[PDB]
Amino acid sequence: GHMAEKARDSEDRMRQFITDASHELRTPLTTIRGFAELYRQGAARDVGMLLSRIESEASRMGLLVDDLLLLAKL
Amino acid sequence: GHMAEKARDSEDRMRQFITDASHELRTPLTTIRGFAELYRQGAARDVGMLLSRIESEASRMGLLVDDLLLLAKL
Ligand SMILES: [K+]
Repeated sequence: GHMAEKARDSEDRMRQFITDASHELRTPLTTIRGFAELYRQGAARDVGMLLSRIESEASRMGLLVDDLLLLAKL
Repeated sequence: GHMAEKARDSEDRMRQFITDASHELRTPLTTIRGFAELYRQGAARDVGMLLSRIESEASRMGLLVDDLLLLAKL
């Protein structure tokens, strides 16, 4: 009945979140990897921009991870 | 009733799963972030080593994330 429905709706919504989050974490991770490669190969300049980009991507990932943790507690 | 109880149990395991999985991502992330802050503070002598660790943690998270993506389907 209705309580089973709410719990199920809640589980389904969480499952989708984890899907979307995981897809969205994949993108920063590929960015870090790709940029790191280019830099190692000598194809780029300003290592401070590489590290600033890594800092940015990591901060974004932090917020995604924390969103999941908080969702779990709501 | 029975339906609600099974449904809640399934929902609470999903929440538990989401908490575990997210804490597991958090750990390599705090490394990447910490290492990038070291660099911004002027403290990095061997950036290649710093970058290597960063790459290693990113690849580790990459695998965690790919596995989460598959588990969210089960
Ligand atoms: K499941």
